[PDB]
Amino acid sequence: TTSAVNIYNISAGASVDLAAPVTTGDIVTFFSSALNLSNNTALNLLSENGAYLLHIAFRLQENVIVFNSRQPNAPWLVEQRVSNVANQFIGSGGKAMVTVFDHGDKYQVVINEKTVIQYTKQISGTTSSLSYNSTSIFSTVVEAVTYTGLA
Amino acid sequence: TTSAVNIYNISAGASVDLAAPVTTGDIVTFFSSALNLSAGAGSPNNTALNLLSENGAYLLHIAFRLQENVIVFNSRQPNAPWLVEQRVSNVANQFIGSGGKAMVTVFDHGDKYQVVINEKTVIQYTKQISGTTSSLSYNSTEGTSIFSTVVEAVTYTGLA
Ligand SMILES: CC(=O)N[C@@H]1[C@@H](O)[C@H](O[C@@H]2O[C@H](CO)[C@H](O)[C@H](O[C@H]3O[C@H](CO)[C@H](O)[C@H](O)[C@H]3NC(C)=O)[C@H]2O[C@@H]2O[C@@H](C)[C@@H](O)[C@@H](O)[C@@H]2O)[C@@H](CO)O[C@@H]1O
Ligand SMILES: CC(=O)N[C@@H]1[C@@H](O)[C@H](O[C@@H]2O[C@H](CO)[C@H](O)[C@H](O[C@H]3O[C@H](CO)[C@H](O)[C@H](O)[C@H]3NC(C)=O)[C@H]2O[C@@H]2O[C@@H](C)[C@@H](O)[C@@H](O)[C@@H]2O)[C@@H](CO)O[C@@H]1O
Repeated sequence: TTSAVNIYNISAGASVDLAAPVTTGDIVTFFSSALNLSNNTALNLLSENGAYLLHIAFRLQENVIVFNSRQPNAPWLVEQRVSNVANQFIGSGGKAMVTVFDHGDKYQVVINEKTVIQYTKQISGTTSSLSYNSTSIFSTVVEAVTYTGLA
Repeated sequence: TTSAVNIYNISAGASVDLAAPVTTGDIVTFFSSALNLSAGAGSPNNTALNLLSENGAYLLHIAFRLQENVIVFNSRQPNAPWLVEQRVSNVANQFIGSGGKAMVTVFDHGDKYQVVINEKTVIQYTKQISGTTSSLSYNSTEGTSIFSTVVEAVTYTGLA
């Protein structure tokens, strides 16, 4: 078994195409060197045809994290919400880590050490690009590390 | 499937006991916020990162030796001789692109440990001792380290 590590720098308002796609069994971690909780910010996993397989939106004024999916050029699907943004980052200390495990029929999302949701997929497929949309809750550049070739 | 993420801060000359053990299919990554490749006075001493079993066996010992200009990979049972070394020459070449920081990732593939420095696979190490990793340690020979004085370790477990 030969696995791979790839590292990407993603600016706010930018996208990257992955050198190795993320599929069942694989992991993506996003690292932020800041945490500004004092504004809506999103991290996205996208398929090769531009579907949003997983959209994670942090909304500080509404005080929720929204999880959703959508096909390209079509309406958003059914939202899942987790309340109280700040309580999901307890113990952070000015930095943060967001990890997504692809478990096949679900995505597991972990903020630092805490599992926040087991999201049942509304669209299936392989992740081939990542994007970061925002004055952000995270640093202007976030680093993404993928671990692929695991299964 | 419920996987887990755990984060540890390891000072030079210290060790941690893991809350979730690392076994086949799992990952450990070490992060350093410095990389000291200097040659003269202030050059680093030999520095190692270790994966240990519950009885203190060294399942994987990774020794960075700047003056000898090798990375040594080995194992050993508690209080016994070291087993057969595997060596990779030219330390600085394994960190090209780093820019003052470094990531070291170990995948446990069951029969082998795969070791990756940043994005580059440096060895597929055939295990000489098998078992579960239950603690990590960081040794700089009580002197100057090649890495930052605190190294962060992240484990990903419950994968398979
Ligand atoms: C209670 C309820 O059902 N509210 C619904 C809103 O939550 C919903 O808002 C949209 O939600 C999407 C996830 O389900 C997604 O977060 C939308 O924003 C993203 O996508 C936009 C394109 O559609 C655009 O690219 C945004 O920039 C991006 N957001 C980020 C942070 O990347 C979100 O729609 C946006 O935000 C809301 C808050 C509102 O201002 C919209 O005008 C804006 O487009 C809407 C569905 O549109 O339905 C319910 O109201
Ligand atoms: C060419 C050849 O075969 N050289 C061999 C040396 O490489 C070997 O040195 C030991 O190698 C070990 C891995 O195979 C390991 O790195 C030893 O150092 C670690 O373990 C020590 C206890 O045995 C002690 O705890 C050290 O602090 C620790 N080092 C680190 C950085 O964690 C290493 O032995 C040490 O270093 C060598 C270079 C020498 O000074 C030894 O006196 C010293 O203990 C030796 C012994 O197996 O055999 C060949 O010479």
